Amino acid sequence: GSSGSSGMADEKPKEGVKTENNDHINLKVAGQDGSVVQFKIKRHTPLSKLMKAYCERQGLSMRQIRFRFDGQPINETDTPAQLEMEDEDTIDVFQQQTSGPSSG
Repeated sequence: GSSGSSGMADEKPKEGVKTENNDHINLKVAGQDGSVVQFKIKRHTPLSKLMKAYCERQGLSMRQIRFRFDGQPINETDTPAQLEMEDEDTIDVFQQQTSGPSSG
């Protein structure tokens, strides 16, 4: 009967925990037309977590967006230590404007 519907009522409702220690690196992600998002992770940790968080924050999808480092395609699997990610670095990302029909 030409029926249909949609929900997807999930804005990535979750939190995280870290430790107090200057043994981590922060990277400035650029995407918005005037907004930078920082991220504190370990040198032996897969960006996977970092990226994922970058999405939930803006409520976007990993696919919709893309990450990069020094003009190169990075994979969540890869680590910040492999690319020699120094302290106070900057990540490359493209934030596209795609409004959604459903709300959180």
